[PDB]
Amino acid sequence: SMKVSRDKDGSKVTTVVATPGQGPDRPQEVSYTDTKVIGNGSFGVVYQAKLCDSGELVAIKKVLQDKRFKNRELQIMRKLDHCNIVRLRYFFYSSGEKKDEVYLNLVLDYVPETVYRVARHYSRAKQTLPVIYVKLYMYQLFRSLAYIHSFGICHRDIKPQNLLLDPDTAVLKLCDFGSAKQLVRGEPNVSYICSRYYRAPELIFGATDYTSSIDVWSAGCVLAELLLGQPIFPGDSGVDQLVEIIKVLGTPTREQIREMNPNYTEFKFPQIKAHPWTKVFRPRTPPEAIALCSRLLEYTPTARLTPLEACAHSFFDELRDPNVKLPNGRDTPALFNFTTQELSSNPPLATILIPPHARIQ
Amino acid sequence: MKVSRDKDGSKVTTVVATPGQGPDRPQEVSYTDTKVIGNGSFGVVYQAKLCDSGELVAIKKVLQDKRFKNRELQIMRKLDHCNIVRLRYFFYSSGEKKDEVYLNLVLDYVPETVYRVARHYSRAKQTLPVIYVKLYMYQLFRSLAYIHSFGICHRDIKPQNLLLDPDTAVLKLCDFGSAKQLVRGEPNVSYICSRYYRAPELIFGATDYTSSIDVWSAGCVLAELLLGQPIFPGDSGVDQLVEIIKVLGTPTREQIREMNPNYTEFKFPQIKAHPWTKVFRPRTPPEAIALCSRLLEYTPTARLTPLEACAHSFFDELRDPNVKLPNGRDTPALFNFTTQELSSNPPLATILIPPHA
Ligand SMILES: O=C(NCCCCN1CCN(c2cccc(Cl)c2Cl)CC1)n1c(=O)[nH]c2ccc(-c3cccnc3)cc21
Ligand SMILES: O=C(NCCCCN1CCN(c2cccc(Cl)c2Cl)CC1)n1c(=O)[nH]c2ccc(-c3cccnc3)cc21
Repeated sequence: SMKVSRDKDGSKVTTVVATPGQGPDRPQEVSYTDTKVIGNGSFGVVYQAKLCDSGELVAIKKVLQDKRFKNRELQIMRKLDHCNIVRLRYFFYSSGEKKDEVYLNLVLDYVPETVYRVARHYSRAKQTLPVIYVKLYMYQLFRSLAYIHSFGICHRDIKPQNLLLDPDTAVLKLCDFGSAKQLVRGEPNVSYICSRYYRAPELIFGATDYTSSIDVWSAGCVLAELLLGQPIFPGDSGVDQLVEIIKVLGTPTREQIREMNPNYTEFKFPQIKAHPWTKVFRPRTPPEAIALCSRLLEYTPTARLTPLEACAHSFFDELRDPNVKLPNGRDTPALFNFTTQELSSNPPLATILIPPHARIQ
Repeated sequence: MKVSRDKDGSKVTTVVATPGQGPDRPQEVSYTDTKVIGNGSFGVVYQAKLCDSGELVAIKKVLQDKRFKNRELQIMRKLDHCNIVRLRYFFYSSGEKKDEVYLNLVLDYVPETVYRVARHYSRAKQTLPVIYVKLYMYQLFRSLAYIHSFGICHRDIKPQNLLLDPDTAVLKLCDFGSAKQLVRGEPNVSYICSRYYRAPELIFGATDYTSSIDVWSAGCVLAELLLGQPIFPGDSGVDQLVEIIKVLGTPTREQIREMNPNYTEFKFPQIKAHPWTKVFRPRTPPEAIALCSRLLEYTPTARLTPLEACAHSFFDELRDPNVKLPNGRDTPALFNFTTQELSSNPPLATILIPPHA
């Protein structure tokens, strides 16, 4: 149930009773106004709303609630709490008119800009994002990936559209968990998740025994795109993307084929040697960034870096410099305030992750 | 290849090329005015003018694997159809050092494609006249009925692969880099076919699919020409399935077993079947809506064969003896069927070939 009303200046206000996203189930009286639609598609409509009291802007994801099972995104969103993940403030159920169908509303943090929109503005002006921002956005994504992977939850849809950016604070928050799912060894999963360009080779080969490493490949496809100004593995068909992968990574050996999809889909590829990774990017592309891309874009899924090992890479050493700042003057966002839940994949990696200056009493 | 010029400063290339059809008899062919008309993945496709007849030709220059012969070349030499681009000659050449051998496919030049025309009416916010939808869909179905008679599946039907001669209204199928003979028992890769036009069994990851995936891709083109935009869009396979469930409704458990028998272990929301007539514009012809409902079916076997599509009531205006092109010309070749074409259903010749043929 929701109560529609107006203010005393004629502005219209919706008042619902929602459950906090985290903490005890103590229902709340939330009132929002200025409801604009900010894009839809497949799952439903995502609105933007202004809270009546604090004046904060928020997003509302309105999807149709299956009366069978509870919504999977809601259950994963309620388990998460990370600074680089969009926060679920409240959630409530409602309807439209009749339909006799139940809609689930997800009240989440509003973030003005996305990685996809930032990378385009630079691409449309024939320019590249400053590397300091490439380091910051990739590191924060790798931090969020290490957090959800510690729960076995794979995002299964890492694309620049799903990475939100506050341009003032350079804070990146991973969003859209409608494709996320806990991956248990031995259980099969669908091979048609993840958007194009950023699908892992084992996903193109239709494997159902993939791990959380498919997020690492998609993250490497984001880093390579921000460095190249365009997608590194483009293509309309799965055949088209695999050609561009062999163009850079080289022809996968029969062992690398077995490690991706052991089914061996029975296809013979053209033999092309390994494109020297340095020749792929611009001249002044940092060498450590080229090294990180090759360590993330590997055929063998087990050979790719874990999200925690990616954060400790030498490419992010500048973000650990104690004098590092944003170009606009402010400090960097929280980068070293990990949790024990976060280091659980490799606690000894904290020696590199938290740098000498962050351990000062 | 012997590069040379003329006497007016034009530059002329002369190679020794084997005709695609007929017997192997390398010819001394010469062409000029070579321009790049697109590339991506396979290689660059050029355009040139034959030095004799002045005929425009398209040259597909891919790289040749020294192991196996090119599958696209062996398929090109077997095909000869009025609605398929013709491989006139083919020859090998290099490019600097590399030590790598390229294969050049001299194909017919056709100025327009279905994509460039359909993208354009949509930009002007107008729909393609149904007469051109009938002419283009029928010629595509005739080409699929031909290649399916040899068991060859195109596996990449999209408007960008449907060439168009705007004067003669002739449609020609091109790009067979994903073509392959589908034999029962042997599996096939599931990552062929472009987005928007992939069959449902392809997105589920099936390897036991048939040539009916071309019929689904054909149905996705017909619905696009009636709507003015892709009917099943989406950046992911999950997003494409949703747009399919919105239209076709939730597939039953028997339909899932016929698509991908593996059952990829997913639960989908239960949405009722969107009435097909409420998907298109109001004045959309009913026989076009009925034809779409018989092409975009979940179970691959329940989709119309490319021959049974040519006999549909939607194409009845094409068999009227007084039909003409909007520009005044006559309709191109539509009824000169061969025994190879009608092998999938010979009794369909009573409907396919009208009295005045
Ligand atoms: O996008 C946000 N801010 C950008 C300002 C509006 C301009 N955008 C342009 C880009 N666009 C977009 C991008 C990709 C897919 C889709 Cl379907 C859309 Cl519509 C969103 C609107 N979000 C925000 O501030 N909190 C959020 C919480 C959840 C989601 C989300 C995103 C995707 C799926 N599910 C939930 C998004 C936001
Ligand atoms: O394309 C043809 N004519 C249209 C020319 C101009 C019309 N537009 C011009 C621009 N173009 C374009 C733009 C960007 C990229 C690409 Cl790739 C393209 Cl095509 C779209 C059409 N072809 C023709 O006449 N005989 C052929 C034989 C084989 C093939 C072929 C093509 C690809 C793969 N395999 C076979 C193509 C033709």
